[PDB]
Amino acid sequence: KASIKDWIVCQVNSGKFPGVEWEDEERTRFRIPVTPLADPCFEWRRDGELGVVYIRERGNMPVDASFKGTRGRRRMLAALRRTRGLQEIGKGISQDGHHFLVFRVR
Amino acid sequence: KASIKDWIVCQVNSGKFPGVEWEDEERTRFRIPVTPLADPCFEWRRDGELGVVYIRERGNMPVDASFKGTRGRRRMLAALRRTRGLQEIGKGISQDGHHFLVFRVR
DNA sequence: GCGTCGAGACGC
DNA sequence: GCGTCGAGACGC
DNA sequence: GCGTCGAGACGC
DNA sequence: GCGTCGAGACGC
Repeated sequence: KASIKDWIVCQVNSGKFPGVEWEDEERTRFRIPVTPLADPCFEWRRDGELGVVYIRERGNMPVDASFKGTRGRRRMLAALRRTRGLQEIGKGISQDGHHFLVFRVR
Repeated sequence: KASIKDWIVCQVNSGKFPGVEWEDEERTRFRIPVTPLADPCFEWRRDGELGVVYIRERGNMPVDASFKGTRGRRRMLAALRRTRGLQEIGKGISQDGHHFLVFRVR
């Protein structure tokens, strides 16, 4: 049971999820893709998978079909925001069309 | 009920509670007294009352004798740390001996 | 609300 | 001296 | 009127 | 700390 801060830092470091990435060499700012499910540029591995990994690794309930979209992602974002090691600092749209949130590691 | 950010800002503004005060004229940083109950400098009106006001005004559970110490303050501080409009940024001690936490209004 | 740490009163 | 057990503050 | 997001009170 | 469930605003 690692801290949320350490958990997310390892996920970003891993490079396992496209768009879940550092902005800087100093690794103080990271992006979390948040493209709506209804958007034509939603991509599962980018916008959906991390949320599922959060709920499988941290959640305390069975991971059923209701998590095939963004349910786990919503839960994960709430976890990141309420962590004192992190702080949402902005958001944007990439030139490839996808939506992201920006967090800073304190 | 007001948002928790609006709730605490109003409490600080009000000057009801000694030590529950702004650090700056710009009202971006406030202090919450957190002197421990068994510390020789503990003063109810400063270190205890606000926490009980939190429980009375925000909670739904009976306000019994269990809140005659720092239980309410504890629940309040947790709520303050978790709210997205606020960030705990420090801690201090004053010349009268009391301890405080510092929050920034974002 | 529990887990870790460990006050200080106690036994020898 | 140095063991016992485990206050009340605080991290989780 | 429902779906997504996610307030903040709660348990431990 | 960090899970639970799910306010009321808003997109659909």
